[PDB]
Amino acid sequence: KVFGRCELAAAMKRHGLDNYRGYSLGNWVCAAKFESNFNTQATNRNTDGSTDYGILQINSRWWCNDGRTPGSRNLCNIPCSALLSSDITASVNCAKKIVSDGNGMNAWVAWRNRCKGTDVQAWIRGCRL
Ligand SMILES: [Cl-]
Ligand SMILES: [Cl-]
Ligand code: NA
Ligand code: NA
Repeated sequence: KVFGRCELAAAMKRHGLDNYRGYSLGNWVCAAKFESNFNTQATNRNTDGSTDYGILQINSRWWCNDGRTPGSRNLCNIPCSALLSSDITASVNCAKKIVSDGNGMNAWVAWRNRCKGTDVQAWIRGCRL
């Protein structure tokens, strides 16, 4: 599923991400835009052999099991394919674990490089929330 901007903001809000660990909703929407272009089915392979999955591009070296990343942890205890569902629940629950691990949203390279320090509230402007 490819979400609309306000549709995803609403779904993320209902799943408890607004101000989760101090990150306002616009941060999460901005990160999803530049990680996946709002497409739950997005995958990208990394140089080290791991793969990134879903709307928030969660990596198989640490967070999910895809059966082909040797020596990986499955810290969210989920198959990586579950992160590609039109239902974002599994991506949201795993992202909450990631953002709590010490580095905040800096774990998402596109957030650091394209969202951090910008007017992220613009990503939810106009939405009925
Ligand atoms: Cl915001
Ligand atoms: Cl980047
Ligand atoms: Na929308
Ligand atoms: Na893994």
